[PDB]
Amino acid sequence: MGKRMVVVGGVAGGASAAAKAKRENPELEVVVYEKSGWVSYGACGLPYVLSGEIPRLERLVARTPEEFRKQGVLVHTRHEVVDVDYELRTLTVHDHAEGRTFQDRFDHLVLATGARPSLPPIPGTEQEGVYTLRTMEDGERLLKALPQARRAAILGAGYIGLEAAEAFRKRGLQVTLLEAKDRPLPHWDPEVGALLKEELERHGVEVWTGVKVEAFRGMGRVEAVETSEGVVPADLVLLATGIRPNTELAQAMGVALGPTGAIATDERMRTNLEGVYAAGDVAESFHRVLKRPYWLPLGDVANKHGRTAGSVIAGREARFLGVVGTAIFKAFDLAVATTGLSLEGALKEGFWAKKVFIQSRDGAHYYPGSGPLWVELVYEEGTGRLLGGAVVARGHGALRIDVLAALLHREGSVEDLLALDLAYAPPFSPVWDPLLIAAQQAR
Amino acid sequence: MGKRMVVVGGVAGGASAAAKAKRENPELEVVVYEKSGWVSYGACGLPYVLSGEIPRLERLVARTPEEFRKQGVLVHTRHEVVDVDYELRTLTVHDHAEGRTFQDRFDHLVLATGARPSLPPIPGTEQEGVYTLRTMEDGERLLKALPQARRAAILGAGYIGLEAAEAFRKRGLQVTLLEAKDRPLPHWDPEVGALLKEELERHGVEVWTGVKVEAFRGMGRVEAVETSEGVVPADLVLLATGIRPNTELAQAMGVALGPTGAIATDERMRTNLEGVYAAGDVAESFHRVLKRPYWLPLGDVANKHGRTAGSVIAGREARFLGVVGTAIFKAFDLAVATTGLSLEGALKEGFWAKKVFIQSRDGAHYYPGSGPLWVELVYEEGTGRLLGGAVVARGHGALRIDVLAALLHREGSVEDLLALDLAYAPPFSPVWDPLLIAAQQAR
Ligand SMILES: Cc1cc2nc3c(=O)[nH]c(=O)nc-3n(C[C@H](O)[C@H](O)[C@H](O)COP(=O)(O)OP(=O)(O)OC[C@H]3O[C@@H](n4cnc5c(N)ncnc54)[C@H](O)[C@@H]3O)c2cc1C
Ligand SMILES: Cc1cc2nc3c(=O)[nH]c(=O)nc-3n(C[C@H](O)[C@H](O)[C@H](O)COP(=O)(O)OP(=O)(O)OC[C@H]3O[C@@H](n4cnc5c(N)ncnc54)[C@H](O)[C@@H]3O)c2cc1C
Ligand SMILES: *SCCNC(=O)CCNC(=O)[C@H](O)C(C)(C)COP(=O)(O)OP(=O)(O)OC[C@H]1O[C@@H](n2cnc3c(N)ncnc32)[C@H](O)[C@@H]1OP(=O)(O)O
Ligand SMILES: *SCCNC(=O)CCNC(=O)[C@H](O)C(C)(C)COP(=O)(O)OP(=O)(O)OC[C@H]1O[C@@H](n2cnc3c(N)ncnc32)[C@H](O)[C@@H]1OP(=O)(O)O
Ligand SMILES: CC1=CC(=O)c2ccccc2C1=O
Ligand SMILES: CC1=CC(=O)c2ccccc2C1=O
Repeated sequence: MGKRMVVVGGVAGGASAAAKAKRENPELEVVVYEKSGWVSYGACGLPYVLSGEIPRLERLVARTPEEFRKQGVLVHTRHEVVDVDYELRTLTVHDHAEGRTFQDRFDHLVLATGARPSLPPIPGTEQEGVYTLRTMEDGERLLKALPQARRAAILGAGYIGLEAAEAFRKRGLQVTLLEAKDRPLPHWDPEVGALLKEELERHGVEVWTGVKVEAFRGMGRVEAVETSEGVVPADLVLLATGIRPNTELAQAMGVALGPTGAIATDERMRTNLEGVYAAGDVAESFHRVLKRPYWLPLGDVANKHGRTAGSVIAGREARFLGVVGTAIFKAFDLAVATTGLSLEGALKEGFWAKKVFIQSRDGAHYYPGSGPLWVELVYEEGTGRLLGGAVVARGHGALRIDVLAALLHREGSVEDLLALDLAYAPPFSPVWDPLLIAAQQAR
Repeated sequence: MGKRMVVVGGVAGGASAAAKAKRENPELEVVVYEKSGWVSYGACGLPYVLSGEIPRLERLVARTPEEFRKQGVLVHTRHEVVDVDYELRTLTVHDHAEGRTFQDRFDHLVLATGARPSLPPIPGTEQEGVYTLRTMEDGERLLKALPQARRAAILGAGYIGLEAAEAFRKRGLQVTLLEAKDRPLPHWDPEVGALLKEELERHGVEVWTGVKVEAFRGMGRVEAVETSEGVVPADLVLLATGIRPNTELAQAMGVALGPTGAIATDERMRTNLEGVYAAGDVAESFHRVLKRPYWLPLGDVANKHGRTAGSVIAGREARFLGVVGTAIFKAFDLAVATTGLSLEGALKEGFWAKKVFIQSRDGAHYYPGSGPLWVELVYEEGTGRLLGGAVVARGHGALRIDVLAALLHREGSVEDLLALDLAYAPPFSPVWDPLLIAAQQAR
């Protein structure tokens, strides 16, 4: 028809959804209500702004509320949707401006409220040089504190967090990372974690492994971090201890949560309620190797979510077919790419799973400047089915991970990876592509 | 058993076979006869040595006749097998050393004699500044001529040749490329070729298109290149006008040629004669999009051919499943990768084929130093079947082509491409990988 789409949250799933919806069916009244007062910005670039590589923080926005308006889309920042009157039956949508508070109705609802820092229960968190990195505001805050170094503490060695320490080190602070688990990037096989310790340490970052963080010392300021392994002086600390999906609002209106705790969806991004979709980080995506719902709070998947809901509302045929887990991030001079399951995890799932980890180059043995390039392959013993792999490079690609993800997608195997006709030339690959050498091929 | 394997030609198909067979069954008597007096070197790197980027020419050999010996493998360079007494009945092998000339017998024969420059019929080629780039010796020659610039002409705008122009400009000569067809890289869709003219011109290479070269002017030296479009002063000229497989020896012995002119082989690399195999550039490979024999004189495929013959001979189970056409090469600040069919050629084959050519980036809009990145997609109208694609980057990878190859392998479609879970992060890719945007996705 010519109905009214309301998008709650407009960072990435939300923005995505609204832009595509309005493009595909211009007859729709498309409204976005955004709590944070910036909308359509890539958080994924925050470390690069902090580090100073990117001059001003506004350089992260993809579309401004102006451009949106100029394109049929009305966005309202610093608007919080407080209640939804659902089913029940759409009055729905009470929300709060600056000054006021009011009512709206919808015919289509997109929930794209995202996710918020999960905080470990530590005394002192509440204080003053303790920071989080997740929004534009966090950006501003952190960015103010940064000149005037002097010494930083990052709890958690996940992708953000490792990303963080680069940023920090580039700003001159002395940084020290505290992770609770035994390696950096604990969510993945230890080889990789190893490589990253080395590179962290190579660059001046101190890395405490297996640390229980007891509390943050300060009189409302902060200066310490007392830990089981001693006491780290620090005058800024960052919590990079994971996220959790913002589902409070969804549960108000009785939208069903899946096993992971994010909003349960179908291939159309629909929730359990007629006319209500979910998209981005408050959403479950379906994992194709695991063959079940799974949480994958990445930027690319938020965009896919959004675009499918939009498309579907706009009355196009569109379906989101699931994810396989592929991720990549940059810590210093390493580029770390994983996908699927790790061997650790392929085993939790009960496969009879072996891993292989090799180290090759990113160019012919003889070619100037050719780096190192490792690739892992996690596979099912009997069949040979791929289930996971990583590749790490210096390279602004490799990225070669994309192939694995490809093979993962349909249920490919090590035999298949072996058959592939890859690209060879002295600047970019040895004669046998790392992926190929890793295939069966060397133990 | 413990028979005798004779490898004619030991550049890459051959070397690969010898090393693999002797590793896999050390019982074998493995002998490699090689005409050129260098063996196991990478021709692929020659531009890099010509350019000065790589110091000495010997930096390109992968294994020395010494390391081979030390490993059970006896190589004899400067030895040319002049006849084979086959079937007939293996006396077989007459060949020529320094001084002498003798007999040998075989149980296993690998033909890996490769390819030679295909020479166009122009008067004055026979002369003195006219050079070819294929073997190490060509290396040496060219390497000698090169200081003492002054002005070069290259005939042909293929990969080598384009690669050659980079090389020559790097050594300071003024270079001017002559192609007969209308674009550089004429063997692909015109968008790519366009991209390359701009980049070669941007770097001081003059590119003549649609040129008929009439003769090379000189009194045994060379100084000109008379062409339809006028007269190019040149004191070194390079013929980069393609190659043709070295099959003379094989025909002698009554090995069947395929429709391409290369030696016809099966999935085990066996020729039509019992006990005789072929590897590398003298070999047809099976094109999996075209479903027929095809000729793909690349080095990564020679190694595949080589390893397969060797493994089969040594008595392991091995099969060569085919290629899909994947190629990559570097020309200045561009890295150009292709695969499958071009639209031009997908149409020659009679598919109802469309193309799509998009320009994206190699990293988020906002990320420092993010380059451009183009990608094309040649697909069948109905089905959505991928048939070909290209990608061009500055990047040391993207290399992203590897994905299309992957999809090309089983008969993957644009729908499949679209489902793929690719890696995102700001330094390496926009939030939609270029592959994905290109998928259906923008016209
Ligand atoms: C430092 C950092 C680095 C990252 N790097 C990468 C990377 O390299 N690669 C990658 O793929 N991903 C990366 N990500 C992840 C990425 O931020 C997310 O997965 C993505 O932005 C998804 O957005 P979304 O629209 O679901 O919601 P979110 O981005 O979580 O935002 C939703 C917004 O909606 C608002 N909202 C919440 N509740 C309400 C309510 N009740 N009413 C109205 N509005 C509300 C919130 O205030 C919030 O700011 C990174 C993230 C961070 C923080
Ligand atoms: C300048 C240049 C750049 C290149 N760049 C790339 C690239 O970027 N990527 C890529 O994949 N490929 C590239 N290649 C391709 C590559 O060189 C070949 O496809 C590869 O080396 C295959 O070798 P082969 O073993 O089949 O035989 P070849 O390498 O052609 O050599 C066979 C050798 O055996 C000898 N021989 C011939 N006849 C007889 C006989 N009757 N008796 C005894 N011995 C004999 C010959 O003298 C010859 O030197 C490039 C090639 C060149 C020349
Ligand atoms: S145009 C360029 C192509 N032609 C070239 O000349 C380039 C080099 N090619 C050659 O001349 C032949 O490939 C040679 C080197 C003569 C034959 O070499 P091998 O068959 O001996 O190959 P390798 O020794 O390189 O590898 C054989 C085994 O080594 C394993 N392997 C290689 N590299 C690694 C790394 N980085 N990590 C772990 N393992 C590695 C291969 O897996 C292979 O294993 P097998 O299963 O034992 O064959
Ligand atoms: S953590 C980072 C993820 N979140 C971000 O904020 C990153 C940016 N994302 C957004 O906020 C949303 O994606 C926005 C920008 C709000 C929604 O954007 P649109 O949905 O309008 O996206 P685009 O205009 O970028 O693309 C839409 C159509 O444009 C085509 N297209 C994109 N890029 C190219 C290039 N380089 N060449 C040709 N075409 C291109 C897409 O194909 C798309 O096609 P349709 O089929 O028309 O939708
Ligand atoms: C390990 C290794 C072995 C090679 O033979 C080789 C040949 C050509 C390019 C690169 C390589 C390489 O990295
Ligand atoms: C064209 C284009 C559009 C985006 O919305 C975008 C968003 C985040 C990173 C990169 C890009 C990009 O290159």
